[PDB]
Amino acid sequence: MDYDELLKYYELHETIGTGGFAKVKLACHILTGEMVAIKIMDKNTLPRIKTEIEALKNLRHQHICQLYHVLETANKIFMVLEYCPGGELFDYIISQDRLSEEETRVVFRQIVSAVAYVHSQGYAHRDLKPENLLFDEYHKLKLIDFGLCAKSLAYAAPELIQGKSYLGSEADVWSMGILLYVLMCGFLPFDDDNVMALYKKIMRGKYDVPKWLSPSSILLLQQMLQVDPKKRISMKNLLNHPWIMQDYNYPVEWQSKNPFIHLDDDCVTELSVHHRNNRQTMEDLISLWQYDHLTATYLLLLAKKARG
Ligand SMILES: CN1CCN(c2ccc(-n3cc(-c4ccncc4OCC4CCNCC4)cn3)cc2)CC1
Repeated sequence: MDYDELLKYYELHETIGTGGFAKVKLACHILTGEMVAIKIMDKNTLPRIKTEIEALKNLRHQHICQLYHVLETANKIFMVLEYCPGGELFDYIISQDRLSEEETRVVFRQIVSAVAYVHSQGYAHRDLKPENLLFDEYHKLKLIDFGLCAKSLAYAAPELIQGKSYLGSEADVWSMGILLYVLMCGFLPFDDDNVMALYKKIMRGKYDVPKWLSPSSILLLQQMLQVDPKKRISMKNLLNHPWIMQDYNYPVEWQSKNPFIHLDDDCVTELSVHHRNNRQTMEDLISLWQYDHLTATYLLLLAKKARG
């Protein structure tokens, strides 16, 4: 009976192809009709799951794939998440071969927005890579997989691989430098079929600079891809970096537009018809954010309203 509780709230669709600790099944939320993605972990096949749940309960942002609902049985943990049908950024880059500087900037400012917010909340992602960024129905990016977060070798900073002490924020800035390179080049700056030769290339920090990269793109890459973590650009300076500001003229908006405090009156009203609470009781219950079916219903109604 591992799916009994889940089936009270969701109608299951197909399992999508994945690789790792979890299966991902598509589904729709019965009450709202909204599509969701459900990450399913078999308990006896645990810390990584608990770290991701704790982080996502505390993080809420326009560029972070939203946690709606956590369910647990003796054999499984279910995480109901924001539906991102546009696929991985990794597959998008390959489909385009490489992105122009302009399209890279569109995508990269969204990554900076999410990561700056994560650091502002006291976390470091630690596994930034294009497989961990999914496009939603509005072609906007959503950061996933917070299982390795703190309070993949090709993207790992030299100090992280070496098992040396490090600051999660500096490791994230390095990984963002690798991401920036892959967006504009369509291939990794450090790559090798042999793990030891890749390890050597990362520690050396030397990479090819293709002819299509602009001088400003090259300079930003130099500021992020510094082997010495103390020489890496800070997240604060990345927000208004000249390359980042080119064609925008305003720093990256990293602050969350998705609140914990403010509730949407229309969604509280819609939700209330399914319950037997007075309005104050209903708002107080939603404000507890237990990530139960109530949390899921409220956030999915907010997603439904946002579509217009
Ligand atoms: C017909 N057409 C097919 C594609 N389809 C769709 C695919 C995926 C998703 N989706 C997945 C997540 C998700 C969230 C958090 N952590 C991991 C996740 O997925 C990991 C997979 C691993 C393999 N590569 C894709 C991403 C959120 N939405 C939503 C919709 C829409 C309908």
